[PDB]
Amino acid sequence: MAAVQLSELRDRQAIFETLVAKGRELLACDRVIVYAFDDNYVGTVVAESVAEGWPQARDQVIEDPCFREHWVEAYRQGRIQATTDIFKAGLTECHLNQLRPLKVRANLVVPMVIDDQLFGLLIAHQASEPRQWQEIEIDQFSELASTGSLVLERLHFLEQTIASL
Ligand SMILES: *[C@@H](C)C1=C(C)C(=O)N[C@@H]1Cc1[nH]c(/C=C2N=C(/C=C3\NC(=O)C(CC)=C3C)C(C)=C\2CCC(=O)O)c(CCC(=O)O)c1C
Repeated sequence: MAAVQLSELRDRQAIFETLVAKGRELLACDRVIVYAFDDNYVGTVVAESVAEGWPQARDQVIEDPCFREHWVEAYRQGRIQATTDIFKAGLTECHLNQLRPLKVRANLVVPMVIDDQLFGLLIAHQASEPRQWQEIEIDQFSELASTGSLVLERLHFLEQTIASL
């Protein structure tokens, strides 16, 4: 017994909705969202997860590509970014304006690459208060993101190869 629905589980969103599901439990934060950079430098709305009391940010499509200047390369090397508060970052520039609405008081990012390529990044925002990430929590969370590459690598290839069939 495992519910036919479970066996028929093959939705691309399922595998994605899961990662974030664990992230919340793993990081033990208050809010978490998944975003990637498609061929438009736009934060792809992979999956959005917001704890009770907070609205769904999925209604907000990351307009800021951040592609400008150096940045993508930062993750291309597996750089770790931990900002207790994006408020003390890039002042006098576009940030709080687009970050205030989401009520994101904490910003944590971890690089996720596939076959030496940039796919996306997992972010965890605490809407209740800014928390200092734990050395172990960062590594564990980074592992969760790296895992997605394992699946994507298989599907991304198999899915594409299938069409070439
Ligand atoms: C303002 C939007 C802007 C313009 C215009 C521009 O040309 N550059 C600058 C973009 C920018 N933003 C940061 C800092 C951060 N970026 C992220 C990641 C995101 N971009 C998004 O659109 C979203 C969706 C919510 C995210 C999550 C984050 C988390 C930060 C802050 C944390 C940190 O890195 O400390 C920068 C970096 C500043 C620099 O120039 O070095 C730039 C250029």
